[PDB]
Amino acid sequence: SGFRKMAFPSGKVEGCMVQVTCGTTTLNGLWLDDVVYCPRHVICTSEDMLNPNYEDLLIRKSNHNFLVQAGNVQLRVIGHSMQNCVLKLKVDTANPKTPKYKFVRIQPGQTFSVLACYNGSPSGVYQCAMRPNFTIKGSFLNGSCGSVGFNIDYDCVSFCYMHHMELPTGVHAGTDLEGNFYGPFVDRKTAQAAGTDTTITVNVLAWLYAAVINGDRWFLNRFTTTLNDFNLVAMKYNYEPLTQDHVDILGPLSAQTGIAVLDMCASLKELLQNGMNGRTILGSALLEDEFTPFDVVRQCSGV
Amino acid sequence: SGFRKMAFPSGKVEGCMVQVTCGTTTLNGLWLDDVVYCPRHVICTSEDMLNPNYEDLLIRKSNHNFLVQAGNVQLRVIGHSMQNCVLKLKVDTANPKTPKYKFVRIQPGQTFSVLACYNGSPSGVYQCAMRPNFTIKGSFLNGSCGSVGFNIDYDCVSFCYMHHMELPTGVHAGTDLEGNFYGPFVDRKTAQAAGTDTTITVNVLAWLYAAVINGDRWFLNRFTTTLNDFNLVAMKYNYEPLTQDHVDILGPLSAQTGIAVLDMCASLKELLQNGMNGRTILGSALLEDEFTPFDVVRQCSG
Ligand SMILES: *[C@](O)(C(=O)NCc1ccccc1)[C@H](C[C@@H]1CCNC1=O)NC(=O)[C@H](CC1CC1)n1cccc(NC(=O)OC(C)(C)C)c1=O
Ligand SMILES: *[C@](O)(C(=O)NCc1ccccc1)[C@H](C[C@@H]1CCNC1=O)NC(=O)[C@H](CC1CC1)n1cccc(NC(=O)OC(C)(C)C)c1=O
Repeated sequence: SGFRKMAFPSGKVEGCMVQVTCGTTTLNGLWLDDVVYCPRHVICTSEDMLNPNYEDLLIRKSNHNFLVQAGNVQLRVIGHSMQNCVLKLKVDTANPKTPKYKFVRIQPGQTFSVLACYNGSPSGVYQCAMRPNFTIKGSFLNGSCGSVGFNIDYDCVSFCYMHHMELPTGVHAGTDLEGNFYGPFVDRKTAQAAGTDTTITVNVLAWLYAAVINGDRWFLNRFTTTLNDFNLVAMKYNYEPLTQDHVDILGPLSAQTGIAVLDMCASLKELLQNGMNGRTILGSALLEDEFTPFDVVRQCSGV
Repeated sequence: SGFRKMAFPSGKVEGCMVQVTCGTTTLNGLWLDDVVYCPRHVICTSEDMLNPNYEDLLIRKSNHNFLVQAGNVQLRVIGHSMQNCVLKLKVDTANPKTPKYKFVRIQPGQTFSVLACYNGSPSGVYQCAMRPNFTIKGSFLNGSCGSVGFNIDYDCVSFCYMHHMELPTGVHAGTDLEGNFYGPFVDRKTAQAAGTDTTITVNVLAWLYAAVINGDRWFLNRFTTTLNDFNLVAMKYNYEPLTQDHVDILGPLSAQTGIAVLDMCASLKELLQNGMNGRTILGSALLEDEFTPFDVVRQCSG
């Protein structure tokens, strides 16, 4: 038993991380087969960053201007191509530890593991939700750019995030592995801000389910609410509306505990309205919204 | 920017995980060079247990009774011994993926990463602290036994924990990799009680420095305290004593923030006496005690 924020084992991704230097700029790339993927802003000086003409900056770069290091081995670059905000560097050597992988775009409210790297060396691993405002609550310093976010399903790595930037309020923005930003963000040194965030109602209910499965159950009550009457209180507190698809997605946790979603909703309404009165749920004194229903099932059934 | 509960990358440990089976029981083993380490209770059934005589039960096992699988390769067991509560199984093959490593016994308040495994297959990585009562707050289901805790120093993996058992209210116990339990626990099927836990004071101060490094400053007051006057208040709220050694260990964070340790103690004293009054620190509504000073410096620096 017990319930913890849990990342995927990162070994399959660690074997792909490399360092990419272009003149003065060093950051991280992802080496899969004979291609290294990284943020295109590797070609910029801070001069270029106010309004960078990436197409014109890239014309002035040769294969030779890209230093790619995997451990203590130099990889020779034999081709460069740009796709949206990502640079693809073709190398002579294919990554022999390339795992089975796909590039996917995660939806808001879904979770992934971040492998934070510096100089192409993994430093740490932690779990993030793609927020409704298309930011993540991460931990990234200078050199973290080109760090990736992923899910593992069996032997297959689904790469969903490459790190690009920090925003006021200490949150982070990046692109999918095709180089499209999540949210309205741009890869240049302009003032940008995240929109107002919302709480991911479906994820809070999943976590309440997690609590109950682990025997932390003091917040359960005999009361029930309609979906409409629940959503009246949710909207006031800046929680996403709960849809019938959310109620259906919570079906496995509801069946496993025997607590109906609309019974659980009466707990959550009381917690929103009256707070926790000095008590904790799974060691937290506030409502956690960064576990998906699938994250709870995976951890409580142990795959 | 941002501050997260962070684990070490697990790759170097993933390549060491194997499945150990003795008839009916399967759990995880750690394969380093030509030795597999696993909990000794892999030799029991329900038949035994409640209070098994492990030395006795191990006599009546043979090398061949240990099925060791590394992915879908069978390892040949050519030797076996018990050391405290772990089995060391000698195998015909050295692990090609053995990282540079040590075995260390960690102290209460120290943190480590857990790679939770099922059938020799890693499932997840998370960060833990050795509580003052020598339990950990883990996430471990049936089959998790033999999962290990570790720190990574540069290239070198320090193994500090092997998972053995669950205790009341969802907490966990295990041994070091020499098979000595952390705490007054035994690998018996019998009821055992943890002992009352306390807050790791040096770790709360470390995390208040993390808060200041990351732009959370509201809880700083303009007071200082003596070590003694601080501990008078700490002990009243179930906090570990803060030693001069803890003050000295908070030095680097002190210098990096220009907030003296005893000034930060005066801020914590006020937080214990008056509460947080519904405000958060680094996204938490209570005081977090599972970041060491080392963890704060590591994450804020590289
Ligand atoms: C990323 O580019 C990176 O790591 N680059 C390599 C490098 C940088 C610095 C020194 C050595 C090597 C960084 C990652 C950032 C830095 C701190 N934590 C992070 O997540 N991203 C940027 O610096 C980014 C580049 C832009 C998108 C193309 N950038 C540029 C300018 C400003 C910001 N943000 C910013 O100033 O935000 C506030 C909160 C205002 C400080 C930015 O992210
Ligand atoms: C460990 O043995 C394991 O994972 N392998 C055994 C196994 C069981 C079922 C199927 C396949 C393999 C487990 C790990 C436990 C299970 C639940 N969570 C864990 O972390 N260890 C034990 O079951 C352990 C063995 C004892 C030390 C030698 N054990 C046995 C009996 C009771 C408990 N604890 C217990 O019941 O705790 C209370 C607080 C009473 C609920 C126990 O840990």
